Amino acid sequence: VAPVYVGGFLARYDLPRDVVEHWVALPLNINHDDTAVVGHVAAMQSVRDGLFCLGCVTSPRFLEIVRRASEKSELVSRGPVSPLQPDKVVEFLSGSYAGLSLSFKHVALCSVLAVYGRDPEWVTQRFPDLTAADRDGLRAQWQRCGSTAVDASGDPFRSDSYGLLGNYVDALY
Amino acid sequence: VAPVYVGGFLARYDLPRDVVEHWVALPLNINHDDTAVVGHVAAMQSVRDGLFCLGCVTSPRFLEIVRRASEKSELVSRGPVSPLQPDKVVEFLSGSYAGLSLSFKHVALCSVLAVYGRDPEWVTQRFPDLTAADRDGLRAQWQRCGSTAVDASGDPFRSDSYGLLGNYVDALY
Repeated sequence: VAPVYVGGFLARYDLPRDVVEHWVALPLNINHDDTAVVGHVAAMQSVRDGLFCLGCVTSPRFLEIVRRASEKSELVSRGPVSPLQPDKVVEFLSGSYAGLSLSFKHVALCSVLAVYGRDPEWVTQRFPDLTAADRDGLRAQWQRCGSTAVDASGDPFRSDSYGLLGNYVDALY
Repeated sequence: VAPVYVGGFLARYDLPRDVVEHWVALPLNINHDDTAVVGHVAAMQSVRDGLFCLGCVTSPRFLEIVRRASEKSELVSRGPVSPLQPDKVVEFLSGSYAGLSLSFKHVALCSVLAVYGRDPEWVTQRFPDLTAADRDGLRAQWQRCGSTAVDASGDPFRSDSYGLLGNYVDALY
């Protein structure tokens, strides 16, 4: 299935730049729920405004659940969508998990900042601050994924629609 | 299936007592979502502290979805539960839809006050204010449900696990 990319800062500097260090892939899960692994971190770049992260949501099971929940919400602009507008799944994710939360152990899409898209370039271009050199640092990293073994043992997602509901309620609670 | 009862104030007086009036059944839905009708209002009593409502969640489909989402959350005290403790479904509902919201058109279990139980008496006894006369006023009303036709045309719920997730995200959004 086609992945969804996500980007955003895991921390602004205004963790210290030197600490985060100014210059193996962490999995991506839902609200720090290990049973809800949906992808992996593709890149991390320390920039002027902070620590920027970019990940890939690859789980076919998680993505299918999102697609179905999206077809049933007022968060998505219904009616056919034109090729010039972000798709339904992208828009729903932007509404359900608007943030990124670091633990590095892993990164969690947080439901309670994060930009979602079908292309890392487009995603990165959604953040004005990031300079070409920044984008280039991010690109060199995620381009490695094309010849990196991920999801080889299969879909990393170990939950279902029922679990995501519980997970959502738990986080909000 | 065994119903779950819910009670709580729809408004405190400290809507005016005279307005609400100091002295056909409204359906119960999730976050004002007509596709998420899960039961009906069984009674409404104007009391000292305000307008108190008591409803019944009867939908077998909604209840089954809740049961499954409950078996997967940190909101529920896992391990076998003893007969002296509120069951898993009751505890999950108390966490996911902690409030009641009036529209009378209908009442919505709101996710973002409401006490859930398997017995209206127990539920009502969870509110100190309510006096015996109050409880008696509430009882005379819900006792009519035993010979009132409800869910006759079937389960009133028109959604699924995917829809509840959308509904939850929508409300929180």
